Amino acid sequence: LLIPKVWVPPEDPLASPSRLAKFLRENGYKVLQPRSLPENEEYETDQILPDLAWMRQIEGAVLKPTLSLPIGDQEYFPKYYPTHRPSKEKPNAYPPDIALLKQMIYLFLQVPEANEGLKDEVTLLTQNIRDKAYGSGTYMGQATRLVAMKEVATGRNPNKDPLKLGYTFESIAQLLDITLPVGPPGEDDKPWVPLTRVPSRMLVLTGDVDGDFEVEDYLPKINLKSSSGLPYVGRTKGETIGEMIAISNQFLRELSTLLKQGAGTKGSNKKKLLSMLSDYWYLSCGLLFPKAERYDKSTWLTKTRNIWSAPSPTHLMISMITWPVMSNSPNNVLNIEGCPSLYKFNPFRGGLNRIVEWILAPEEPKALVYADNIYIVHSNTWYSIDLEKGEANCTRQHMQAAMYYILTRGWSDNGDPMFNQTWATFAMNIAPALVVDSSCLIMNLQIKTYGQGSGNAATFINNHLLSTLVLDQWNLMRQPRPDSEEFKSIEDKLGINFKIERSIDDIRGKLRQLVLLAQPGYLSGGVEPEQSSPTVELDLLGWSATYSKDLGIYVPVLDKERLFCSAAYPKGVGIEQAYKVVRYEALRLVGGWNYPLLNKACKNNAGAARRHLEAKGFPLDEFLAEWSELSEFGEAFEGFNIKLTVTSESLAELNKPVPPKPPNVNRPVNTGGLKAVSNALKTGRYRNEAGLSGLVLLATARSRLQDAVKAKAEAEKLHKSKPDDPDADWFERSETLSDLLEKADIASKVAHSALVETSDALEAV
Repeated sequence: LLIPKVWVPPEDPLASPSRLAKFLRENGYKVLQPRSLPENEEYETDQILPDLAWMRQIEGAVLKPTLSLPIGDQEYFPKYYPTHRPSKEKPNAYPPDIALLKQMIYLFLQVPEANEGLKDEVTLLTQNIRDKAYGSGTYMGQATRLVAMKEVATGRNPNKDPLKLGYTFESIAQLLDITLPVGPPGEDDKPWVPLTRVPSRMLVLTGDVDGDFEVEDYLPKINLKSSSGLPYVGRTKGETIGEMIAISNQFLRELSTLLKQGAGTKGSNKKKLLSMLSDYWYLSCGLLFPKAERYDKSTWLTKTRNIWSAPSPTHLMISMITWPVMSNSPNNVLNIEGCPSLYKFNPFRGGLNRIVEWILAPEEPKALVYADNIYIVHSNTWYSIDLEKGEANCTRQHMQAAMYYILTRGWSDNGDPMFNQTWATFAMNIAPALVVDSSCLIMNLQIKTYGQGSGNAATFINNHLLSTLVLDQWNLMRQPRPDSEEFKSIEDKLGINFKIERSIDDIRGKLRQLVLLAQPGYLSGGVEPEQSSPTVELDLLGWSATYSKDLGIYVPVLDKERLFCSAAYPKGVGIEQAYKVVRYEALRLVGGWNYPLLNKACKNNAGAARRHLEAKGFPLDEFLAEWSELSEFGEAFEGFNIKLTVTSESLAELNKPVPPKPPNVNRPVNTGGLKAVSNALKTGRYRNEAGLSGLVLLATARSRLQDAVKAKAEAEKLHKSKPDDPDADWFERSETLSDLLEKADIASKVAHSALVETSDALEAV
């Protein structure tokens, strides 16, 4: 067929609890004993959050006059039933862009003579339209995916505790000092508030509502349109802002109280604390949300990606630790010598050109890193590497090391903790157990989660941590070539699975050739293309490279396959026409501009829309005001404040080099790169760059869940012990502190750390 007929998705074989459980059970996938939680009861908002009563008596008061709290007398087992689209019954959910296809075939037929290079565009669009389908897959797909994750975390190459492999909290932190340099929160004459308050206290007021206006919001960024999570299935975070704040407050207040319990009390304080955690088990159970993607039709029943939708309170709590720090750490390879991070990289404004120049540089082997993505240049070959199902490789202690790193580097003033023991206990011994190796909810089944829940506030940091460790092992092996057995052996050493998704030989040569063979187009002569200009499909965070004669630099082009995959299946008065303009112009702007047929087709299809909206008086201009929020590609143009239009001028404006943002860090990163630090740390002799803060957190992690306050004290003492150079040797202060902890008998037993106690409590039935 020239134009494929509508596709009817096969029937979902696991669309019922009985079938799903059977499948999981026969694949050795752990199903937990179900837990129940209190029904939600109505409550006066000003009664629960009296300190925020002011927010409701104003315009833009997201706080409802009442709150639904999980504190009712009767309990219930929660259920989550995701709607999958399209489906055998309603297969018309997300239609292929057949109009675009017809237009392209028409343009090709219009071209006198013939050109196989132009035909390839329709051939590729066609292939995508029949091989793929955009949607949320099926239960069978989510489930099959899950046993794959368990397989990554278990079996072939079982996950490993980095701490039992020779790494230490500080050891991993000095690798991240380079790999993911971080700065303090705020970054102003008037910084950020310390981690010592309950979330509602992050909202401060000045203007008495009678004066004028003045509110200080220190709460993290939150997607109001995303799911609220376990406590409130069927609701958005935006509809549960109050309850999200109230539950976090209550949870943090009880934790504090339980940590300040007096000794010599009727009953064990241990059980009281563990019971409180059990009552909050739902904070460790994410909704198994089916991620809408353009999947392969042949894979509809065997592969659907899942999003571990974290419960609002857990997400808010963890974000109060990570976001303030991370959002102020635009530190990467473009603004810090020796830094392999691509953290807040953007290919536009000269971004891509710098990466290419970094590749061209003769130095090698070298590496770039971004979460679970690793890019290595070795023997003049470019290797795009992916951790295999990254998240499933994560261990509770990996995240613990991540929280340590973030607190010691982001919440510490010259070694001085900027957090109380409540937060230290949460960050080091609660949060890791809540979102890693905890559980999830699908249908009415409470199921195990292997590895970290893809979606928890720290999934990026945790994945970046994992890649960082393989880079460390790579360095210690003298940087073998990625295709070697030596490189692969890193898998067994860290228990982390990975694979090469792409390889490009003679990369410097091919990159230089882009200059020589650039074809005329919007960025080379300022004309409508007739032939696509060559590129190098780096897939650098989704981007390819091509040369611009007009700007004299390399500019980005969206990876060919991704561009045509999106073109084949668009995502979710005359609003329909307005969106088509966004769809078509965005496709061009992001890379379509470099492909003759696609470009002209989107250009024409978009043109018609503008005209139709014109002969309707539609205020298109006011509509596209913040178009970045209406496009699947908007994330790339957010902080650019540009007009949605594709011309040689606009594209030139978009790629015109701009100076890199200044880095924000404490101690100047080892300019010698990761392998300098890798070789150093291997010695076993390194300083405690975390200072007192590091000792406090190490003490908190090695002590009983209940002895957080004492754990800190033993740390403060030990720090004063060596007055001249206390942070001289980490392994020293470590072995010492362990003795002190055991002397005070607050040191947890070998196989029963605070983390394990918490994980068992959350599961306890």
